[PDB]
Amino acid sequence: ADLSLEQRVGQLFMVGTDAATAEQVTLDAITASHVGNVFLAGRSNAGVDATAAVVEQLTAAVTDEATGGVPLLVATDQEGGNVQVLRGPGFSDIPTALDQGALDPATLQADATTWGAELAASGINLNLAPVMDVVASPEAAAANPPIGYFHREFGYDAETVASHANAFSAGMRASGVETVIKHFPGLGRVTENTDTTAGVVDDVTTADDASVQAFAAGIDAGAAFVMTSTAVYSQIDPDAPAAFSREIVSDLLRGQLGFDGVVVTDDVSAAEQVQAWSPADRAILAIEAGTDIVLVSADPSIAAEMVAAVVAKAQADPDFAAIVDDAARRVLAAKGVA
Repeated sequence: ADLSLEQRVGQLFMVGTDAATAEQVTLDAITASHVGNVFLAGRSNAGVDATAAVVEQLTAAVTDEATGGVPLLVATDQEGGNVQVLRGPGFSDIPTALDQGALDPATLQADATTWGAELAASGINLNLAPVMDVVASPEAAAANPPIGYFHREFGYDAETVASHANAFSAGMRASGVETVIKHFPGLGRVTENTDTTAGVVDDVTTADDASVQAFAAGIDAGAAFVMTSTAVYSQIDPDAPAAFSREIVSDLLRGQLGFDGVVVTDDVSAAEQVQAWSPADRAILAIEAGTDIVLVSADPSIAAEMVAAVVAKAQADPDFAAIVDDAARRVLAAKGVA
């Protein structure tokens, strides 16, 4: 499969649709903008069959003209507990990751195999989970708005987090669903939420942090996708949101930690932390940092103009074009495509 420039850029985006409807904006993003991946957003109670029917409409938009026949990555947020997009008939009520952390990894892996089978039956093949963020301690947990507050952490040290998230990943893969470990280099220690607040700075997480050790164990155990944080990490790179940091994404994650797979941004569409940048610059900066998939979930209406901006810069700028081409190659390889 030899994709056009437009189609290769299209592979570097993941555009949201509401979990209960194949939204026209998403369908257009695939057909007119060649977007190659989708994400089911919100909280749906419709159940497995209704979700499969949504996904079927989305995958029906893959054509040779749309994506060169390349199939969609179809993702959702199925962590469990406070973050379970897909619920209802045929779906388990998945416990919080914190509860999952109290299970023998063997038991968690078995339960995650079940959870994965439900995802796969509804047409999902990528889970944006497990969370491998490490929260400092159970007493500090409530003070951490994205992870701790919501019980999305598996535990409070690298070993516990590693053994449970890797168990979760293993069961997920055993049912045909790849995982995305998140959020590198670790979101368990910020005191504000990047969704709703800007200028979020983590002042304690270093490259030696337990969370970075957790991610390493995720990568060593075979992780194929990693999602990056948009927080600013004072002790690693204070000059940019992590997702836009060449140093964090390429030198630390790909270089030091040796990750060869696909790097996914946290949602950059509506998260307050990155609204200071135009949608076009969010995409461009992510990609230049070493990102392979720009997540545009909450507000899919801006996907079209981001795609166009990334195409136009590839046409004008040979260094960025070469970066784009490497990214598309990781994405096609994760999809098993030549």
